[PDB]
Amino acid sequence: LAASLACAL
Repeated sequence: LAASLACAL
């Protein structure tokens, strides 16, 4: 989940 947020942004 953490990585997904950073990736999306």
